[PDB]
Amino acid sequence: SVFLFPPKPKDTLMISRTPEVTCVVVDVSHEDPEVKFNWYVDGVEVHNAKTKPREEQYNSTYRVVSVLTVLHQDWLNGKEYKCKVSNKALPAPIEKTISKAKGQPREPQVYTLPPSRDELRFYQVSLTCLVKGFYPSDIAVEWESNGQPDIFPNGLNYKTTPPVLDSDGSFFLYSKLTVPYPSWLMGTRFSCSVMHEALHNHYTQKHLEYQW
Amino acid sequence: GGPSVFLFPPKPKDTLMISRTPEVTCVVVDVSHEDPEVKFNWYVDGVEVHNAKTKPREEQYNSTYRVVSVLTVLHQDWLNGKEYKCKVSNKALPAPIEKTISKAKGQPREPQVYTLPPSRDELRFYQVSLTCLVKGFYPSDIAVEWESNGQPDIFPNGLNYKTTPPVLDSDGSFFLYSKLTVPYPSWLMGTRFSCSVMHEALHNHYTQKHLEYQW
Ligand SMILES: *[C@@H]1O[C@H](CO[C@@H]2O[C@@H](C)[C@@H](O)[C@@H](O)[C@@H]2O)[C@@H](O[C@@H]2O[C@H](CO)[C@@H](O[C@@H]3O[C@H](CO[C@H]4O[C@H](CO)[C@@H](O)[C@H](O)[C@@H]4O[C@@H]4O[C@H](CO)[C@@H](O)[C@H](O)[C@H]4NC(C)=O)[C@@H](O)[C@H](O[C@H]4O[C@H](CO)[C@@H](O)[C@H](O)[C@@H]4O)[C@@H]3O)[C@H](O)[C@H]2NC(C)=O)[C@H](O)[C@H]1NC(C)=O
Repeated sequence: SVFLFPPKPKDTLMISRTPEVTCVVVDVSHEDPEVKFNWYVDGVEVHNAKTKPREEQYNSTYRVVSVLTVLHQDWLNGKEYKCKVSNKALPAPIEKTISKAKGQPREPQVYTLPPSRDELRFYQVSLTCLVKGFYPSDIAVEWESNGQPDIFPNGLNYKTTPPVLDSDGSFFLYSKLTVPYPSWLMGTRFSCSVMHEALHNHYTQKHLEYQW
Repeated sequence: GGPSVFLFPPKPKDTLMISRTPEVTCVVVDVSHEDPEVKFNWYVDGVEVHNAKTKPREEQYNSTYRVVSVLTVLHQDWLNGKEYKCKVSNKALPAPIEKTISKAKGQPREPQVYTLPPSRDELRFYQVSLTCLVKGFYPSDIAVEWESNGQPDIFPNGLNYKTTPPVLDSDGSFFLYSKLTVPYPSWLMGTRFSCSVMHEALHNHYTQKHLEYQW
């Protein structure tokens, strides 16, 4: 069986990062550990990929991974990436194809919402980031603060929901940042950072802070 | 070749409302035209039961059948954590397949339900977002709905809302958001919108928080 994976959204949107398609091969036997990979971008073969050391599994199978570095603009422009796997236990090679989702890109709207009055009873309060109206669903969301590091030594404690298909064919998600009520009253500025293909510089940022 | 079994839990709203009929569903896939017969045996805490109902086998677009057996469960039985076991027999299986499902173990935790008005920056648009935060509940089985006192000429097809799936939070509990999209005029109009949350750990398995424009 073959599994072909897309690049990480944040990798395709930042020039400094390295996006890559990942072609995983499973059900590899001990008698047949040979695996060959052929990569094709829009049908044209490319030879920049790199195979990884075969991973022995606890169920007596191997896991063979082949990575291909892609150009950010190639993936965003919708070029197809095809992985071709050859093995003796396979009558013929397996070809999987992956590409970015089709459809006109749509720009996310980012809204920050303070905690409810009813939540201030608790020591931990919830800072909310609403990201709606974007397409495709590939997106990256993070939180930041201008707080000094001992205030958040282990970083910020936030979770983000997966994209949800909205009633108009676009996607939305929420990201929840949990902070102590004192650091909220302290006036610290917290920032929801959203990275998406349709944004200017693939990046936008919305802030949230208390006012005494 | 070989069939595969998948055992699914009841729907959260069905187990939390006494008026509803919750049921465990045992699905069998990759059943071929040859040997389409499938036998089911059900066991609640090991005790065999004969209350199940098999449904007519669905011919699939890949030349396989899909044979479904449903078992009605008692609201109290499921919430108390009884195990439901499905045993599938078919001439294509060297031996039967046994799948077991039950409610998640662990002390149930009560959700906190918070309603959030739209961001000031969203009022540019005719459609605005009313948010319901549901956090700190366990297990993840939950149902969320919205309601309003709005008139039908503004909402002829009902309310337009979507809810995220539960997300595991950093403390082992779950949280989700539910988004209700309404026209900005009906928000300014003073219409009252209500977030309804149904979970085993709530009083009467139900709670409701309101949201309306503040002057
Ligand atoms: C021939 O075609 C069959 C059905 O037709 C296909 O259906 C889908 C899958 C598309 O491919 C269509 O294009 C096509 O027509 C195939 O049957 C499917 O087999 C696969 C396994 O190969 C099953 O995958 C399993 O899916 C579980 C989820 O199942 C729920 O959600 C599905 C949506 O993805 C939905 O289709 C299912 O019907 C089911 O829906 C729930 O039903 C219950 C009761 O009926 C309801 O109470 C719920 O509300 C429903 N919920 C939803 C959301 O609809 C997974 O849970 C399961 O996971 C298991 O394995 C993974 C990894 O292996 C583990 O991570 C995990 O822990 C767990 O162990 C698995 O992914 C799929 O469900 C089957 N579909 C149906 C409809 O039965 C045949 O495989 C195919 N044969 C071939 C190609 O040879």
